Amino acid sequence: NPVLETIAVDSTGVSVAKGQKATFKVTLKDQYGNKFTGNVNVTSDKTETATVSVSNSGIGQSEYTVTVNGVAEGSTTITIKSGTKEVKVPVNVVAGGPVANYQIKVLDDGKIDKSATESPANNDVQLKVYAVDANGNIVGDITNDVTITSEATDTNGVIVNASKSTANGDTVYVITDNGSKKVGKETLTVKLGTVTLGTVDVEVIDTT
Ligand SMILES: [Ca+2]
Ligand SMILES: [Ca+2]
Ligand SMILES: [Ca+2]
Repeated sequence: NPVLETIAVDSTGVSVAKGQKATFKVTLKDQYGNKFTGNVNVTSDKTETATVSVSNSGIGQSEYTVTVNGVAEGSTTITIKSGTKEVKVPVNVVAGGPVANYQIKVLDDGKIDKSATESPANNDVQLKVYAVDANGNIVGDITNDVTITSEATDTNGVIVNASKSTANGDTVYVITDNGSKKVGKETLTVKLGTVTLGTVDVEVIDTT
């Protein structure tokens, strides 16, 4: 019978400037490598350095997003625990250097399900764009500063809307279906004014 075996994580360590936040994903797995539903606790072992929170208040799922807030320069660890299992994830909070490059981050699964009845509902993609210094530290969230667009004229039957959603000083770019007739990839272009920063492909699926 399946038991929790691994608290899988998509980060080997968080690197963030003071005053910035960064995210990573947890996936609970059984001994066979399949998803396992269980609850999780997240704790910072030095809250004066960094604080931490977890999506869905850490209940009822096999996948969670952990958010780390850089409070003051220093190093610490995030401990993620479920039952007898734990993972300690390194955290480094730095002053932060000048911007070296950008990361286009997909917060969800990167998919929009144009089915009328999927459960759980899966009707968007959520994007952030980060500024990153030469050492790989997140030094800014520039999601509000960028413009994200798809092709002006549809050429593949996949049609999406992209809209900035801003509250309490935090911006997410939210992608939704806009009358897609087909499934497939749609290329989004990310620009800072007239400068192209990169592209990201979102996917429309249909699980009906
Ligand atoms: Ca999605
Ligand atoms: Ca749907
Ligand atoms: Ca299209």
